[PDB]
Amino acid sequence: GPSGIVPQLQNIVSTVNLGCKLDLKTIALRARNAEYNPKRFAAVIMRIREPRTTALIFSSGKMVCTGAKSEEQSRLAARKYARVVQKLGFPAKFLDFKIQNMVGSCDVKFPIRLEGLVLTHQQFSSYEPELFPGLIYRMIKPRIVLLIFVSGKVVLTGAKVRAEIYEAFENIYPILKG
DNA sequence: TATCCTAACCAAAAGATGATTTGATTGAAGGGCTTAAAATAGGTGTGACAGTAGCTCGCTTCGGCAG
Repeated sequence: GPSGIVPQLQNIVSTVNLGCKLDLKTIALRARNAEYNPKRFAAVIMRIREPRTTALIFSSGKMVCTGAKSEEQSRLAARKYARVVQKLGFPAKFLDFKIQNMVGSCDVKFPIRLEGLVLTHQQFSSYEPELFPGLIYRMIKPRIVLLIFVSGKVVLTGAKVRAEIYEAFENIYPILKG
């Protein structure tokens, strides 16, 4: 069962369609937090402090946001960006919001011998300290990928909802323990 | 005496014992990646694709007579 350590999400990724054509130069010109360098890439970057997120605009009518601590918070950040775009004069809308990715991390408070983890589970766990100290572990139920380290801390990524990260942690905990 | 030994000591060669200064090492931080995923958005170059690029028979010529 659980050890009292609940995995905590550190990032969310989400996108939404603005539903209208936009001009990147106009956004960069009229907005304070907007960043635009067409010589490098054809998109505008947006930053706000509450939520603590980073997002982008594209002329084809697309918006992406990331950096939030929860999917509801990511939606709030996206809607704030949509409001900013609307008040800048574009006829934007908040259409087809989708959560794309969310990351989590946890710990077990005991060492994990990665040698044992690889030599019992070589079929889906890949271990290669030289380029990456941690052990890389992919899984099917749910479609998640993990990073397991010597200290016992684990990073979880690829989920759409916190339930997936929780159940992934519960699935791996008996493997981590023994 | 004129000098040498070497108790005790001055001057110096050298031999040693410790205190201070400076060359060398490294502790931690400036820093700056990392694979794992997930995503929208994009620009074009270029590199494959293809194409062309030791012995025994047969055959020929130009005179030397024929007609």
